[PDB]
Amino acid sequence: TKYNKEFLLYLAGFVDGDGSIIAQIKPNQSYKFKHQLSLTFQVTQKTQRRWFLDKLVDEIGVGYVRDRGSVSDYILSEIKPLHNFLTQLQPFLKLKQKQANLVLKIIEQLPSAKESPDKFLEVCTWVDQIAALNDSKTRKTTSETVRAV
Amino acid sequence: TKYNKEFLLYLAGFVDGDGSIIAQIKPNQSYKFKHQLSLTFQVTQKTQRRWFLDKLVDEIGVGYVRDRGSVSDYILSEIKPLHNFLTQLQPFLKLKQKQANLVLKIIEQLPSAKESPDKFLEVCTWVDQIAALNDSKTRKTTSETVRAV
DNA sequence: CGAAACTGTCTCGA
DNA sequence: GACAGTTTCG
DNA sequence: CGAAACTGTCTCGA
DNA sequence: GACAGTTTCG
Ligand SMILES: [Ca+2]
Ligand SMILES: [Ca+2]
Ligand SMILES: [Ca+2]
Repeated sequence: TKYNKEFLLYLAGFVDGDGSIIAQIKPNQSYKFKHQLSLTFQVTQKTQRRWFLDKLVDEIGVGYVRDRGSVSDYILSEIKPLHNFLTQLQPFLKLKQKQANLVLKIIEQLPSAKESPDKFLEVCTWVDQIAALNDSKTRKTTSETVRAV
Repeated sequence: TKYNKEFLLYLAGFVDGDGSIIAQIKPNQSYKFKHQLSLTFQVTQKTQRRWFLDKLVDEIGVGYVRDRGSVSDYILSEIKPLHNFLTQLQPFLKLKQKQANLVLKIIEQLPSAKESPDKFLEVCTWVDQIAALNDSKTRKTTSETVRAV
């Protein structure tokens, strides 16, 4: 699905302000290298304005709204739809464009990263770069912690 | 000056996210009715990203960046430039469009409001409406304060 | 006096 | 805003 | 095992 | 984010 340009321009601005482009390395035993690579695009907002987030679900056509008390979040983690959405939002981002590029880069190498432990490690390096660009304050698992395999 | 539409669309999203459209009644004895009507359009951002706010100064062509430690703000209070700017931005706002329109209405009434204590009081009630629309939490001076006066 | 800059800060809403 | 830790399903 | 949902929370950056 | 209070200066 191809999004409206004016919608993407406005959303890019809103994302640069209240959105988050997240890449995580989740320790999980059921996964090959004992870790799951997780990529998330989200937009946070006061629950009293949940209608704005619900609107994103309709406009983007995928994802959902999570409720966490007085705050809610629009969340999109499905890989294929994420790649399609971010590819279209990337040209308009100003503060988080680098993060969007790294996420797209990661997505495009996910298949081949699920083979070589070295390849996976490299991709985890890209995840570190995203965290370094965001205002990260509580990160634990890094490519270093993953190197313990 | 006429701003570029694609810039206005992105900025409208950024503002709805991290900006603020503010109207205030400031008690000050050097003024006619003992209060100054103050209007402000601002965009807040971590000082590390001050370059983004500086760019806004260059783009908008007026206003300035204030520094308050780890946080900084783009600030536009000059009335004429503010009216011109909000007039062009308001069509693209989704969360703060009402506040922008009330500010525009206030500006247009300023000359006239500087005459009738009753008219100045009315304009002050429009200030109250803007505050009600914002996520106001520390407000003190309202139209009621002004009328006691 | 009045337009606008300068400075400070509560309470979240990211 | 930006994570963390855990569970569900084909 | 991998994709994706579900649920909680630190520390600000608005 | 959204105010409050102070000071400058034409
Ligand atoms: Ca922000
Ligand atoms: Ca924000
Ligand atoms: Ca916001």
